[PDB]
Amino acid sequence: VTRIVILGGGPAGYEAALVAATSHPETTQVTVIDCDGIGGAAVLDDCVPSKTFIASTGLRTELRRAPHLGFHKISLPQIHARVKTLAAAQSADITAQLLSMGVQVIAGRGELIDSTPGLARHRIKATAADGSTSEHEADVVLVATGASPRILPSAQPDGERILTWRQLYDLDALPDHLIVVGSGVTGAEFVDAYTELGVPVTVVASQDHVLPYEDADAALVLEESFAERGVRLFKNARAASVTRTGAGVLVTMTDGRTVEGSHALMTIGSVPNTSGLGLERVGIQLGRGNYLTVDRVSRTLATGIYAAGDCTGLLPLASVAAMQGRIAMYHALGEGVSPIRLRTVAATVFTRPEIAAVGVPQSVIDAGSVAARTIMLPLRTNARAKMSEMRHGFVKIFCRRSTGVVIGGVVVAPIASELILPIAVAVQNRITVNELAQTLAVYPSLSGSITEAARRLMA
Amino acid sequence: VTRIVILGGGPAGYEAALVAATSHPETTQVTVIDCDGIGGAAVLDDCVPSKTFIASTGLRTELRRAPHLGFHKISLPQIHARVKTLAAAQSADITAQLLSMGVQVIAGRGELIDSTPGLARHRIKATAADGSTSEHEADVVLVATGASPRILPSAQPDGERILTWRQLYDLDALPDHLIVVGSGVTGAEFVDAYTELGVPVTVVASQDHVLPYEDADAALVLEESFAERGVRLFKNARAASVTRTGAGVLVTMTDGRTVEGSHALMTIGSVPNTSGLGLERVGIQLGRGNYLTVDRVSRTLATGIYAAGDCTGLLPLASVAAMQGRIAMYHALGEGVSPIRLRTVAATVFTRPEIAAVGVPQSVIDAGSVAARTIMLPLRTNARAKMSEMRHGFVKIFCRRSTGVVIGGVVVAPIASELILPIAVAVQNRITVNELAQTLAVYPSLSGSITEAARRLMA
Amino acid sequence: VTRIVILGGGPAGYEAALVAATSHPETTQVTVIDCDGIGGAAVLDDCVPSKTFIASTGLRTELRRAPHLGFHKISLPQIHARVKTLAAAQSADITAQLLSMGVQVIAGRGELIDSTPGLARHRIKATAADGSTSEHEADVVLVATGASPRILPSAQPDGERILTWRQLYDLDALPDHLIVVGSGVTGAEFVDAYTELGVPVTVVASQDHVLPYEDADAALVLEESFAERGVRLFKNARAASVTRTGAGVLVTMTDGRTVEGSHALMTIGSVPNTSGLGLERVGIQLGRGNYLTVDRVSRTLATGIYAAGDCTGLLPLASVAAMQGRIAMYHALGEGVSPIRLRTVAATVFTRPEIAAVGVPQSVIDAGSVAARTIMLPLRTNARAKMSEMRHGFVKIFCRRSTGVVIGGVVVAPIASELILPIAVAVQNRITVNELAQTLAVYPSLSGSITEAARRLMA
Amino acid sequence: VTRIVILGGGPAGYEAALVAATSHPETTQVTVIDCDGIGGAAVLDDCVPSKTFIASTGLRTELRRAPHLGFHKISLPQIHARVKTLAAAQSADITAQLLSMGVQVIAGRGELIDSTPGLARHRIKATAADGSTSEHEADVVLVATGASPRILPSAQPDGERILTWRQLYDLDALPDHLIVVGSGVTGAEFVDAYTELGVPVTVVASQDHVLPYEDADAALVLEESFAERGVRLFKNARAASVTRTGAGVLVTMTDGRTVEGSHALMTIGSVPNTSGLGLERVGIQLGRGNYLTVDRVSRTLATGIYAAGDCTGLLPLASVAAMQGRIAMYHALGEGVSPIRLRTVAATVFTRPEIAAVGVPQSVIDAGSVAARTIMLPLRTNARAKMSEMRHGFVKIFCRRSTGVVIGGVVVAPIASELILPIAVAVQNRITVNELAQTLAVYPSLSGSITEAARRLMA
Ligand SMILES: Cc1cc2nc3c(=O)[nH]c(=O)nc-3n(C[C@H](O)[C@H](O)[C@H](O)COP(=O)(O)OP(=O)(O)OC[C@H]3O[C@@H](n4cnc5c(N)ncnc54)[C@H](O)[C@@H]3O)c2cc1C
Ligand SMILES: Cc1cc2nc3c(=O)[nH]c(=O)nc-3n(C[C@H](O)[C@H](O)[C@H](O)COP(=O)(O)OP(=O)(O)OC[C@H]3O[C@@H](n4cnc5c(N)ncnc54)[C@H](O)[C@@H]3O)c2cc1C
Ligand SMILES: Cc1cc2nc3c(=O)[nH]c(=O)nc-3n(C[C@H](O)[C@H](O)[C@H](O)COP(=O)(O)OP(=O)(O)OC[C@H]3O[C@@H](n4cnc5c(N)ncnc54)[C@H](O)[C@@H]3O)c2cc1C
Ligand SMILES: Cc1cc2nc3c(=O)[nH]c(=O)nc-3n(C[C@H](O)[C@H](O)[C@H](O)COP(=O)(O)OP(=O)(O)OC[C@H]3O[C@@H](n4cnc5c(N)ncnc54)[C@H](O)[C@@H]3O)c2cc1C
Repeated sequence: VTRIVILGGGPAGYEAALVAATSHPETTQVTVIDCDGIGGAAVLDDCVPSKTFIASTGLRTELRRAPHLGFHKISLPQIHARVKTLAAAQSADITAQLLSMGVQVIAGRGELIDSTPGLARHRIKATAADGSTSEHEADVVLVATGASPRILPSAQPDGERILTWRQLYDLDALPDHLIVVGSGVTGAEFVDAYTELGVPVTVVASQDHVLPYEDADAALVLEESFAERGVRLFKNARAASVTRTGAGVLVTMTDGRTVEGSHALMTIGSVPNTSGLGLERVGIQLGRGNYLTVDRVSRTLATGIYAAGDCTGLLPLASVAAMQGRIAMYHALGEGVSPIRLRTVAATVFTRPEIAAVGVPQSVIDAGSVAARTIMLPLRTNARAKMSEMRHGFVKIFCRRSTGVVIGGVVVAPIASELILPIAVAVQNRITVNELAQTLAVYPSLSGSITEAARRLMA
Repeated sequence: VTRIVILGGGPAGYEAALVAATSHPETTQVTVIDCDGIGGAAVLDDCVPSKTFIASTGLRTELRRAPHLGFHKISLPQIHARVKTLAAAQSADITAQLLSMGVQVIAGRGELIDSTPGLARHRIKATAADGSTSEHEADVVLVATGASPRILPSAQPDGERILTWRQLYDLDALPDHLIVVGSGVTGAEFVDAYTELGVPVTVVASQDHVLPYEDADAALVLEESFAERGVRLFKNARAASVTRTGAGVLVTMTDGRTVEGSHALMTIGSVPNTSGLGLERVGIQLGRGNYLTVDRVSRTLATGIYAAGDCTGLLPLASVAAMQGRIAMYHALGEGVSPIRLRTVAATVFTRPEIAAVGVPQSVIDAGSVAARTIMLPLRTNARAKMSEMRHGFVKIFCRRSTGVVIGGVVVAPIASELILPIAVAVQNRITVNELAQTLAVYPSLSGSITEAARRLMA
Repeated sequence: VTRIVILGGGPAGYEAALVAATSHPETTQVTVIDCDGIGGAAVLDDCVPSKTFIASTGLRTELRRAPHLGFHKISLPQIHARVKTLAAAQSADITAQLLSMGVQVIAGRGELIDSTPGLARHRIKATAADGSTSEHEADVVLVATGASPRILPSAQPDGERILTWRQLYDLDALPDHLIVVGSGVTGAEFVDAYTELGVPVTVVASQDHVLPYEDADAALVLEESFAERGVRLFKNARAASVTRTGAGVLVTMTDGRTVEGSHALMTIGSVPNTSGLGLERVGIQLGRGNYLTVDRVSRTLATGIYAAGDCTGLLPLASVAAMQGRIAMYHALGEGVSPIRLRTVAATVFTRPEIAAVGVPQSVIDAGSVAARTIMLPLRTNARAKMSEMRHGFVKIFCRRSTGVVIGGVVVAPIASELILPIAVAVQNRITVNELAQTLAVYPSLSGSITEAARRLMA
Repeated sequence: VTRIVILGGGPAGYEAALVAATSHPETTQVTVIDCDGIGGAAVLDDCVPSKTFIASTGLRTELRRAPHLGFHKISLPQIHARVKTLAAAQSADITAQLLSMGVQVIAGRGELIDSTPGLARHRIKATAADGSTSEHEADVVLVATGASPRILPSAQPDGERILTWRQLYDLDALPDHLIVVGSGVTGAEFVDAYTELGVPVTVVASQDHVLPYEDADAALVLEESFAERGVRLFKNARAASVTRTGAGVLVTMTDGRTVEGSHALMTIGSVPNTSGLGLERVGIQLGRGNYLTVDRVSRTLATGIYAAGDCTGLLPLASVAAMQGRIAMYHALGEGVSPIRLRTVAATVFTRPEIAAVGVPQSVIDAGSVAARTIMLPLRTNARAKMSEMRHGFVKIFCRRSTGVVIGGVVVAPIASELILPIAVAVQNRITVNELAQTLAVYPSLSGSITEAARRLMA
């Protein structure tokens, strides 16, 4: 009976407990210790709440679009009910899954409490919201505590007017004029969301683009998308402060530059939740930025102790958190282990249209660092695209020059988040464009355009 | 120079020409003799249009689902106008590609006119609608004439009340009571589409279900669905005839009972367009079903002569027709060749929800004929599904017992036609559930469930 | 810096160190504490020497086969001198590599001396033959102590007449009548070697054959061979004792009958060198057979503590010992890890001819447990074989029923130990008979038969 | 019943008939028509006779080598008996194989006799040595007639003193001083063979090396080998003439340069046997040099007619002849077809030691045309090498930089012809050095050095 105690039940923590319970039923004993809610911030506060929200926003799009398709009060509070609700329901499903796999699930905060630094088998005191405490022996420990919203002391949030992304679903009415500070992917997604609801938005970006995408082609597509929809924009701006004004907020840059609005949404980074964990008791020193630096097999510098997800700093994606957790267990439980390769991550930006990519960026290729052949197929010639009235979406594919091995791709379409999977497995399993061009994809489908992109790179 | 002449311009033909002219610009001369216009019936008549029609129908589905989301006349002629219009563009895009790729398109009906029956190089005649005629030499000949609606002489279509699916978009008003004769995928799809436009439907099915379907679990999802939305069906009945009554239509079936609707949609099958082609002049004799029996490498029993598409009877899907023309060009132009394997074909029924499958059916695994592990993962626990308010979708993945190689998969969800692709890649490339499980699919998406599906199959 | 201390320097150890120091020059400090000298018994005692001895024997085989080819004193002491001499060089080459790679080699016997039993970092003590002693800290510990000859107290080896295989090269003359006790691979090999030097041999086998062997067809090839060359055997008998007579030796077996030779070679098994290591100080308790039970990832039940080689009892082949040390370094240094699969191990018996096998035995396929296709291709039709005057060699390849993936192979020929490799690659990498069949092996060679073997399995 | 008639039964012809008969038993009818003897020149005159001969030569090597290994009249005619004999026996085995597979086997010369040029089904008149004739209908035709020794009109052979490689086995006594004209692989092999028998040899090379190997390393190994064994050498020499002298031969260069000897062995090229075939009757024009130019799928410019082996000019190796034939049938019979890639050919030079290589040459890599990592492992540190007293053999391996995919290798050892297979399948099936380093090769073996070469390239 090897004991596995996991601090945090978000995706790094939960998907880890799931691999441990499933693969080793009678050999192991898995204990998740989470303070805020199974599914973590991923499910109850950030990722699932933003996507649910964005998803809801869509409707207004397809409504203003029905008359030409032959078919002749937007109440914020209920949209929000759906958000808090679906989020809670996700969390409920996951809590169930864990329980039905023998996973012990405790509500409370965790902390290493090792009597001394060189112990092989560790100890974790779990303190409940119910005041009560409980200690647990652990052969394996996985620190999976996530991150919290970084906060600028010149822009301290309220929940009223200066808001972090978690406070949004607490607003009554749509804002009169939303000011998003911070460009970057999540700042972008909200600019697009609030834009679809009819809310005036002004972005305060660092560089030139409301969102600078490593793939130029797609980035330009969203830029046009934004101008054409009224997004206002401050290029090369750093919020010096965000004070509360008479009726709204006053955002002032470091240039002297200013912009007023009814609300300010702080879309800065996040910070690893890595304090008060006891890491000291076990000899661990947080690396730069306070992340718990981990290796390719998810392990910390102390023995038997693993770390995963946002608290480790690798990549702020729940998918990468899940795999790090999944990996830390395959390693500790003696199974095959394949380190996570940053270039096999599928990442998507949920704007309209979605941008998803996996593999070697086109820049890198256009710099001779990586030889490869490339193709960009415009989705307009595709009949499914046509039925979904897609106008500037395309599929890009990048393969090695000599072998035809798929090494990246970019997709800009309404469901790029799903169309990317196929290219990801190709990159992840050295599949050739020849092999890909061979798969009999469904007609009329957007994915048949993936199949031809590759068919065209054959050589 | 090798002379390629293709009879017929739908997926089989036009995309055999595409491969021909694209990979061998200077060693070939490709001529496509098609009578109805590039894209063939798949694009101009059957496939592209029904999917268009069904996509428009979709809007209604959503729309009145506005309240759950915080929000809150049907003009058939403009839907139809969009149906012809879009069809026309899909056809124009393809013609332009063939044309700029240097393919010689000849609008007309072509036929073989060989002197004796045993020659290497063939001779084809194109007859224009102008009565005019040109003759053409052919080193390689590709018969891609497709199929046509089957017709019951006791229920001859009439364009107004007795309708084939090609005729539906000629109506200027929704039927009062639609009677659909024939259970199958294409009757299933329209019953679903019309039920969504609010039309009453009565099916006269030959089988047990409106949509008989290989995978039981999918079948049920749809059976329960038509039944709730109130679709009426007479199981195991065939229409003895379809007469025209006062203002409606009288359907009479072989058992004597009768039903009455405003219109009757004949949804039987189709017939191969293989007559009057001069296949006699070259020694071929139409096989069972009047089909131009073909190879696994797309060739007929006569040398230099290939066929592909519905006119061969392999499978009536356009995706299969395209690979058949594609593989016939590959075999005739000395390139690498891989025969089509029926169990790699991915196929979807376009209902709401969609149903797609690939590889070994669960039927077989359960009979003991194939040694495999199987899993059925509901989609409702998936956050993305929760967002698209899916409660009955699911992912089924099947795999080899020992090796874990993916051999089949079934997907029932709103975009199954897209998500099936990754599975096909796995099937067509013997990818392993382990291999699939390491792919960092995106979160949150329904495709993440596909990687969990295989993750759990790991052994 | 992570401190690696390896107890024992044979394939398990020295080649765990090699991997250690070669891939992580600056993050590690590798110390190898070995008492007999780098290369261990595999190189200095058992493996390398018998193969050397057998290779010398080979010359005689050939030589008097001079007439068929147009052509046409045995000095045991110089053969033996070549046996020690070559052994010595193999050991010197390895020491030099370890040494220049910066590995700290310490000649001595090492043991665990941990204070309490539950620590992360361990402590080892090396005792020199000088009585001297040094102590060493160990983050990672690798127990690679190998095995020693089993000894029957009623037939204690004496160096002169009662011999273990380690002692054979101490004789200055060929035995008059060699009695070999114990049927097994290592008795089989020596019976063959001595029969070739012209020595009379009488085997007291516990089993049915001198060389009991998994694959029937191979077994026979050798049974017929020993029988023709006149090897004498008492089947199913165990030696009750081995006494020393006048000038020879009296072997008495449990049934009462007796045999008389000049010498007795005890060919029983060996015993794991797992005593006096201080495994108690760390919580381990020797498993069944006094073996240091290990993982599939080479780790013991104590953290930081790994084992590999004969002392674990996985498989007594040096090739298996080396992968065990190799995989223990990979798991401890956070690299990619793939557990050893027993059915990928390739193993050969060094008789004349050689016999090598890999993967599923034909035994199993024939029982119905594994669903496979099999073929046995004699080698005599192969031109190369005709040249090396082989009349009973053959190649057996086994493959998955549906997929055609290679899952086993057996090769009986003069260099089977080399030709088995390609098959192992196929087994270990799920290569397909189709995939193998396209490899342009060389003509003429016996390996061309391997590609035909799979070619015929194609389906 | 598709009819397949093959002109020539060497490896191109025979291995083709074997694939056709085996895969299509009741669908086909296979007819080989060969004039000289099944196995063709490959078996009855060139390749198998030279290897058998070389093999025989070895003995003298290992005899002069026995005294230090502890063991204290070379009649040419019998060595030759073995040669003619084994060659005839090979031929006998193959004739049997064909017969037992339903293949019809006719002795006689073949000729196309097509009534006219555009026939789909061809005709072949077979003329017997027995004067008699016979005609055969053919749906598929495979021209596989091999090549003949090119002959210099200034150096017309005798069979006495000026000899082609086929006349050698007709000599009574070993030559007094053999003069080989022509460097290149086969000229080399004979220099090595006659050298091992004690025969003085003088080579007349074009460039600087008795044999210029694309792999410098190995070439230098043979060069040293030759100087150290007495091979005399004329650098940059072209035989102007080879006249018969008083007692022997007088070879005079174009420089004015001369050298006398007892015999002259003409090792120039060979010429395709492509005359009198009727190729005219079917419209085929021989390409340059009179080769029957074929494509990647083994087909000629006439339909239904395939060509393979030496008569086509691709590569003068029986292995490449076999695959071309094997491929021409897979293509005609509608099976999967994979064109032959010149860079997946394993070629070996049978000298002592053998040189075998497959893949990208090291030159090409050392010219940045191909990025790759490389390694050269000297075989001296290997224990099996040591037992075979190998002194300058090594294993080279070349993998892509980014993926670790094996792309070539060179082996210089006593059985390089067999050790190369494993590297060939790796190159041919994109196997990674990681995968290769994972295969548990047999210890002590030469092939374990292949496994470490790759282990060392991991990254
Ligand atoms: C607005 C926004 C949108 C995003 N959208 C996406 C997206 O579309 N796709 C994607 O892949 N990623 C997305 N991300 C990123 C993704 O949310 C994170 O990568 C992922 O949440 C990190 O998961 P985790 O399991 O490491 O940590 P978390 O999910 O953040 O949770 C760790 C949990 O552990 C608990 N915890 C903390 N300290 C302790 C303690 N001492 N004891 C017990 N429990 C403790 C808490 O309850 C906490 O919820 C988004 C992020 C934001 C902010
Ligand atoms: C209602 C319906 C819905 C469908 N939905 C799907 C779907 O969702 N997905 C899918 O994959 N498949 C679908 N199919 C099937 C798919 O459309 C067919 O498999 C495909 O159309 C066949 O293509 P083809 O190129 O072989 O023939 P076709 O597309 O039928 O066209 C051959 C063309 O050649 C021409 N032609 C005929 N005779 C001659 C001649 N003598 N000379 C010159 N030209 C000639 C015609 O102009 C004709 O249009 C559907 C079918 C129907 C009936
Ligand atoms: C006659 C014979 C023939 C064989 N032929 C083959 C063959 O052809 N192929 C094959 O693959 N295998 C063969 N094997 C088996 C193979 O030799 C073993 O599998 C392999 O030797 C085991 O290697 P190891 O490194 O684990 O241990 P070893 O090679 O046995 O050595 C471990 C070493 O560690 C040392 N040691 C022991 N205790 C301590 C201690 N306390 N501190 C420090 N050092 C210690 C010793 O000096 C010893 O030499 C043969 C075996 C025998 C007996
Ligand atoms: C000295 C020497 C050594 C070699 N060593 C090797 C080696 O080690 N490895 C290797 O791979 N290659 C080697 N080769 C090359 C190899 O021999 C050739 O690649 C191979 O023989 C070609 O085979 P093929 O089947 O195309 O032709 P062939 O084997 O040459 O035979 C064609 C046959 O067809 C017959 N034929 C000709 N015309 C007609 C007709 N009209 N009708 C009927 N039959 C006809 C003849 O009987 C003839 O034998 C060597 C060559 C030489 C000269």
